[PDB]
Amino acid sequence: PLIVPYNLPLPGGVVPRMLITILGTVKPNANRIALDFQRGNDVAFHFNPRFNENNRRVIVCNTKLDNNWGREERQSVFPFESGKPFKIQVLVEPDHFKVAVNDAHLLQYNHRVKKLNEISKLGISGDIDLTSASYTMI
Ligand SMILES: OC[C@H]1O[C@@H](S[C@@H]2O[C@H](CO)[C@@H](O)[C@H](O)[C@H]2O)[C@H](O)[C@@H](n2cc(-c3cccc(F)c3)nn2)[C@H]1O
Ligand SMILES: [Cl-]
Repeated sequence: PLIVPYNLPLPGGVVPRMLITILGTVKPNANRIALDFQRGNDVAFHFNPRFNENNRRVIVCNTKLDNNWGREERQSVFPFESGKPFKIQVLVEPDHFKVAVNDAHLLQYNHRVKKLNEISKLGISGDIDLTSASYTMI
């Protein structure tokens, strides 16, 4: 597969109509996964499934600016399952990132970092076997 943590360059940043697809399998007994859309050292969009936060499964989304995390956005719809294959699709829309997992809409995250063409890397980390990571225009 691919080595995790994995860095996927996004040449020229992101733009509306760009679709990022991540395929992999959650490890048995996973604890956490993260996708980090990065603008240099800043994290424009952190998407962070947590499998055991006080015995609850939750997705935490946030932005990191100058090494400081901001206000978390939380989603208790939790489509991941330890040991199972998944597909994450992140569609860049004008106002938000739109995320679907296994072909079901999951959440939107409003753009806090607005220089979309500087969000030039995607980091993929945590407790997965990573099969592929790619992008296309729709
Ligand atoms: O806000 C989002 C932020 O949250 C804190 S935790 C937070 O701490 C505060 C302050 O104490 C509490 O108030 C919050 O209640 C709690 O949520 C995580 O450490 C951050 N994080 C996770 C990873 C990571 C790395 C590799 C793999 C992976 F899957 C995930 N790297 N950094 C990030 O998720
Ligand atoms: Cl975490």
